[PDB]
Amino acid sequence: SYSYDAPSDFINFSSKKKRQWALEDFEIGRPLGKGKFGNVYLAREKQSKFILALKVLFKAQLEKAGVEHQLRREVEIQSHLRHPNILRLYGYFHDATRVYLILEYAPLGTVYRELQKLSKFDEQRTATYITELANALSYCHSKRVIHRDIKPENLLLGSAGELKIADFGWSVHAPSSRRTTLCGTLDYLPPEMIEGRMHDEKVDLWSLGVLCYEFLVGKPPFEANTYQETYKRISRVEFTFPDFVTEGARDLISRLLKHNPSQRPMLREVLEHPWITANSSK
Ligand SMILES: Nc1ncnc2c1ncn2[C@@H]1O[C@H](COP(=O)(O)OP(=O)(O)NP(=O)(O)O)[C@@H](O)[C@H]1O
Ligand SMILES: [Cl-]
Ligand SMILES: [Cl-]
Ligand SMILES: [Mg+2]
Repeated sequence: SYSYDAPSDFINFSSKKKRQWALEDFEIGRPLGKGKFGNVYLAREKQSKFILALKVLFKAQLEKAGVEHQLRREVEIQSHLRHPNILRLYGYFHDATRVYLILEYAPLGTVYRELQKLSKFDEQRTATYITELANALSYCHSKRVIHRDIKPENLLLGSAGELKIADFGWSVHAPSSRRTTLCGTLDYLPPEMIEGRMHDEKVDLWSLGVLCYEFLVGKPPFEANTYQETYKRISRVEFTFPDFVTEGARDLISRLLKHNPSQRPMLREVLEHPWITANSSK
């Protein structure tokens, strides 16, 4: 069933067909990280010496959890996207045991690692990330695609330090049929998923507000000691700002963290926000 609506043809990374991708086309390097069902390796295409990232998923693990359909959604959606702030999925291929994803290589790693080293981000670095993320989110929503898994671990950094969305393992194409699945990461779950209501593209707006908070504070706003307490604080929208948070950021985060999904602003309003337009570098 590993036949996706996504490229699997060999790509000549030196110009501008018939042969398909194969593991013999790539030199493998150190692993960039471990995933849900397999590591992600730094790789190099042999003919062009082009550096990219190879995400390996073992077919045996995906069937124990029954996530073959979400992998189909991940590969088919991401491979048809073209945006500077979105990680490229050049193609895929598979053998008897594994499924391979030929991903764009982000040289500067994850935003998550930059946040661990700097503890918290300044306002300019935050506003620029939010602008780059909202731009890529607006491109996704223009194709009726909801990411539904916005978190620092899924935000990578390109050559110029620009932000690029990664990991579409929970994304979905919802043109009008609005979805129902409880999915994502705990601290970034929107209220409509915890309370069992049907959600739309406004869940990326909520996770954007949670992300802007953690960028400035260093901890997500609804962080708790258990899943039990985190569920309540997200449902109540129970969070407070430290004193060093400015009124401009205090306004944007509060606008994005509305319990009512319809009251959360549009991505254009986030891009035109006074706090953004004042501190964003892009
Ligand atoms: N193109 C890339 N460049 C550099 N590192 C990457 C790249 N793709 C993935 N990684 C690394 O792999 C990690 C995530 O891999 P992935 O297989 O998507 O995990 P996951 O199972 O989807 N869940 P999560 O690890 O939380 O994102 C990132 O945090 C990076 O450390
Ligand atoms: Cl800065
Ligand atoms: Cl506490
Ligand atoms: Mg994934």
